[PDB]
Amino acid sequence: SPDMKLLAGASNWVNQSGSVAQFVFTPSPTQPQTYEVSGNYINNAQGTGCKGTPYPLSGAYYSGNQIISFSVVWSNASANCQSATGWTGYFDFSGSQAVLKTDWNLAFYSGSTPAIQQGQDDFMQSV
Amino acid sequence: DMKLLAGASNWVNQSGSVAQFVFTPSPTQPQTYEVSGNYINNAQGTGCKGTPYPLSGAYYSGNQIISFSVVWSNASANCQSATGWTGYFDFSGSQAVLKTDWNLAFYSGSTPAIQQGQDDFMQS
Repeated sequence: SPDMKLLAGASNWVNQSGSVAQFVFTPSPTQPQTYEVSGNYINNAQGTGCKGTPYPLSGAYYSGNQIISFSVVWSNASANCQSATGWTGYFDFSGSQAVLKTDWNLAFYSGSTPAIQQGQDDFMQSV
Repeated sequence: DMKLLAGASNWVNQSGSVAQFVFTPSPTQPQTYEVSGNYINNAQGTGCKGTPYPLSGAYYSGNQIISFSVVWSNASANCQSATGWTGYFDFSGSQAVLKTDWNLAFYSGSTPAIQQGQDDFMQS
């Protein structure tokens, strides 16, 4: 049932930086056990751009073993950081509080030089 | 960078995997497109090769940066896993190249794992 609670709602998840992802799931019309991920992400990581306002997220979720991959392009009405982040990982519902474990890639430019930075985010569910 | 949006092109990686991207303007994000289309996997040693899987993601047109994902579930095979690619199009050379880093989340029995790699796709 933690699994179906996720599918029915808009759930919130806070990572170690204080940033917050809100996820909504819609069944795929062609892929079984698969959901289109929508929702928004608020970046609260110090030392970064594009903080404090929601950015849409998009991606896909596999309900069979609760694996997700989602992305944000850092462009909205408030700020544009000319970049995108992709997260891929898995939910763990085995503890008393649910956790989403992810690896991420941030593609961006520094002047004319492109780069892709790697990192890891652990999100803990908000109630 | 315009050829890319035009409609349908094939982007082929070092193993012969093929990404077929479709773009539609984002409802709320400036200079951004929703990405859809299909991915045909051919990565050596991997499951779910040789059939189209839908992909989804987002593309930033200002400097041609993309992030997209595939869940490995369709009517032909289910590998109970998902891959996310993030990277940038380099239109320097006579050959355009999409340079990406990817993560694959999967289970081995009861143990979850996330594997990393890199894929370079060339426009066919």
